[PDB]
Amino acid sequence: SNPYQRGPNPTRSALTADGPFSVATYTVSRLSVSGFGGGVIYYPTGTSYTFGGIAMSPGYTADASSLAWLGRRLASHGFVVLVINTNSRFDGPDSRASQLSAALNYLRTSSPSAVRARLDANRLAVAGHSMGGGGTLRIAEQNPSLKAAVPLTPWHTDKTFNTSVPVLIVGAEADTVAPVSKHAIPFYQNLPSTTPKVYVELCNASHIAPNSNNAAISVYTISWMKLWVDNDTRYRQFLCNVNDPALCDFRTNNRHC
Ligand SMILES: [Cl-]
Ligand SMILES: [Cl-]
Repeated sequence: SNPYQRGPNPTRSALTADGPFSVATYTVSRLSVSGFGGGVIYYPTGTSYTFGGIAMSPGYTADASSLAWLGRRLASHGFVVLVINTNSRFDGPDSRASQLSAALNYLRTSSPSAVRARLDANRLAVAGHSMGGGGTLRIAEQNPSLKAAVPLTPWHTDKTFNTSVPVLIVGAEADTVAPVSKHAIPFYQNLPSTTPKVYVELCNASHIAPNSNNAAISVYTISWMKLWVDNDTRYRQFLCNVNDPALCDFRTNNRHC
């Protein structure tokens, strides 16, 4: 049952470190693509399976290296992951959405054959930090064929996204760049009631929490992508009946349980 299932039965512990797949990396040079600023593809190797794809945007004034740990972590659990560099480090959220859109098309159509051989382009998702998270919400509204969206410490001036794409937002309690009461929580609240949605808020963390290995980001991001990109119900356990001391808030419409 479930053609998209990959990897062993998950444990919490297993989801805080790199997963069972070996990872290869491919550098996409800035000048080799129009529509975004290149970046790095992390993707499984040593295997004949295909996997869903994820495009992920860094945040404000940031480079793709800021999310390298997470690009690798996701890929190691069975995903083809392109972490972009933006055309300019100063690009805003809706610009980042357009470049996510270009990056997804690049992964499907123009990436190396080794990468395309590992990709099922029918199952794609998006994630991003800060302003990249705002871009993630924008693209999920523009393109509802996406399987999932994970905005990390997101920032946007628009607060309402009418999307049917399942959304998990990570806020940071002590974020002063994108205070959750002004960004993350309004985004969560304003999503359609019918859309499966989860908000998790990290105790004591600030805006830079996504820029380094973080156990909670790892668990919630892997689990949401597995549940929606792979239809993998083994990962519902981490997302349902949650009682997680790393969190200082938790909200859900419980559509995914
Ligand atoms: Cl913009
Ligand atoms: Cl398409």
